[PDB]
Amino acid sequence: DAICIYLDESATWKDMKKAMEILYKLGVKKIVVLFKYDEKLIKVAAKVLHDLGAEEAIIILIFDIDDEDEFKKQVKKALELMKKLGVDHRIIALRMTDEEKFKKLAKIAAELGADAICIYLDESATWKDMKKAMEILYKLGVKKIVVLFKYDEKLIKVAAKVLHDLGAEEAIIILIFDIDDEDEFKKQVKKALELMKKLGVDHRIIALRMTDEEKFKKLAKIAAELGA
Repeated sequence: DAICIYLDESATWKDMKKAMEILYKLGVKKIVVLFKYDEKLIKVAAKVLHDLGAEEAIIILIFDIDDEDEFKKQVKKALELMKKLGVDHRIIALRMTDEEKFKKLAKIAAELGADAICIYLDESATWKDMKKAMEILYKLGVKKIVVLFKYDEKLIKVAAKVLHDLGAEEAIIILIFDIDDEDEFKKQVKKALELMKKLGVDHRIIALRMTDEEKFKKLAKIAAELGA
């Protein structure tokens, strides 16, 4: 499928731009980018994607706001900027935590015009939290459910079963991998893709942390040759 660039929070916008050109060069049509809401990062992603001309790209914005009106405030500002910039596919990522908190926040993002909603599970999340989050998004009637987590075989099988149970045909799984150990990275990515294809996950994205240009190019090559 596609490849998502995850910005290392120690990465800069020049790091981001270089990761995008590398994927373009490798022949990746769907270049997805993932970061915590950042006005400057949104503007750079939009210009680079326009320069490359891959209007089949996606910006995924991570929000982590306690406050409910600060959330609406920021999600509105984010979506309107992305609208100015002609970003056709904008997704708002929400971490799970409180069940009621998750529902009101997803509702707010859906109201403001978020194209899809993404479930971002942090390492404090269980598979039971994931299932509940997915059921809440389905109940709300959101079009495309997206789930984003660190590579985990249980979470993959659970996610695949819940989507099949809800009938969520448009849903997407995005997996984040550790990168320091390149051998393990190759093994885990290989395994992830095989297992997701056995379970009929049709829309799966491999996410790569952007660190060093030399490192990123290695990982992206590996992921592409394996089938991402």
